[PDB]
Amino acid sequence: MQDILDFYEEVEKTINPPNYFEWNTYRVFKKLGSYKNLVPNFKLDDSGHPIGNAIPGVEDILVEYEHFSILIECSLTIGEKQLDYEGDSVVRHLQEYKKKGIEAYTLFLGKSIDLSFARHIGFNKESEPVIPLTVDQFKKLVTQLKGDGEHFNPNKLKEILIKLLRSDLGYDQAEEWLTFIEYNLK
Repeated sequence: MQDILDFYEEVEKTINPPNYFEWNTYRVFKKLGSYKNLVPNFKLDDSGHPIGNAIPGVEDILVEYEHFSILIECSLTIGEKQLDYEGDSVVRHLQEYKKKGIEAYTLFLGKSIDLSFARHIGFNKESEPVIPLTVDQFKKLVTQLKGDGEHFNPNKLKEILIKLLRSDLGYDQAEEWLTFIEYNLK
């Protein structure tokens, strides 16, 4: 697992960083295990390298656990372009999945979380819960989960995502929300 986490620092030097970023994130969830289904929305070439070829309109990665699902959306885009490029598709994918009636969260993974994007995805935390993490926060989360040899319990991950969601905070409390996530993780 530490190998996968360290590889995030090499993603930007690959031939197609976006493809390797989503792939590396899939490797984390595959290694954590304990899922019923894990669906990467991209393909591998014959050397096992990610090569994109995503289906339009579908989340980057879906992991279905027994009692809930996580849609994982990965982007190397920063600043207001993060909102412009990802805001609508992140929310739309979750809305679509939630039509199934299954408890689900989106984990959005970026290098840095833009405040306008956070305001957008914080609009409806009841029906469209999205938890934004930076790569550094996500690494901390994985290491806290696995570094001491604890079995991976998806239900513990669900509890953590609900805590980090801060459903008590409305969209216009984005500064406080992102501070809370950082403070809890880092």
